Amino acid sequence: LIVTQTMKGLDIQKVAGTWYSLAMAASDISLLDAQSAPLRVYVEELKPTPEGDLEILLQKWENDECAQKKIIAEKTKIPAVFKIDALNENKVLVLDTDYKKYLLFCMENSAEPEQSLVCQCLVRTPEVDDEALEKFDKALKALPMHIRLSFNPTQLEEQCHI
Amino acid sequence: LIVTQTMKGLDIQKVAGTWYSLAMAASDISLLDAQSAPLRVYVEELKPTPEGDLEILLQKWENDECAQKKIIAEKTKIPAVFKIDALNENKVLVLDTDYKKYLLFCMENSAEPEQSLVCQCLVRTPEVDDEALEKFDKALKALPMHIRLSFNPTQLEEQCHI
Repeated sequence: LIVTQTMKGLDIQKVAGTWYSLAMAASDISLLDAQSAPLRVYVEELKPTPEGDLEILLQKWENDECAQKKIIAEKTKIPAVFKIDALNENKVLVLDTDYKKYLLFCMENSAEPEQSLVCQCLVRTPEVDDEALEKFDKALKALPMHIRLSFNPTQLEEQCHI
Repeated sequence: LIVTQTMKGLDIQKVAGTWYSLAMAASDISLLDAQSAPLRVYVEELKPTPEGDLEILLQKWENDECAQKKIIAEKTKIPAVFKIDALNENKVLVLDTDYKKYLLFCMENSAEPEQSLVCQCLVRTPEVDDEALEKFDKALKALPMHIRLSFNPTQLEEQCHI
């Protein structure tokens, strides 16, 4: 119940396609700190399933290489809230999106919401969106964030943001 | 170009005493992304000299312990800019301060200012000052920062902030 503003009326079909992890933030520094930190993941593809779930394709830097991971976000009552079981998290929350430009989401472990909160700013094109970053920074002030990372367009197009 | 509004009319004698590194930001992630990162330093005390220079007592995680380091900032013709050469930096810029609550400063290598820029938000007491942090983020809006770190009161009182 830390993250309160979830997008009421999210249409999961319109978020399908390619995305880029433009910026990310977390409540615990060490979970996002290093290149191989456990919550340092880069979203590639969001693909809703026929069952109404959401498949999240992301890359993660593991053992001196960029590894491909897939994680199923299963629907719940709340349209913008999904349940998962990867990265020691169990919930995906969509804060806001306009589908065409940007999407803001957070991940949480409901058992330890203050230490597991990690949020990201996704963008449709591999460029910096000042309007997406501003909406991203505005959502973070209400959240207990202690680390913020930003990436340039060149890194958005490299494997694991180089 | 990057650091614009260095402070006007700074009295270096009034910044004396203990400080705590409440938040920090760097232009490249790798400059701060770890405790052993080259620009991950925690200011403990500012000690102005009779010559008008500024001496910096800080902590740095070196060879598996929190080491004591000390930086003499030589005065220049402009009051809010000092010359150093430690941590591979050569310039200290005081952006703004109210002397008895907060102080914002940046360090740079003048040869490569965008590859070496690190800024910090210092506070007098080991407590979160959202109003000092807001001035810090406000001064950072003009800067090409890609990593931002902030710390809680318990971390402010520990060696190397954990």
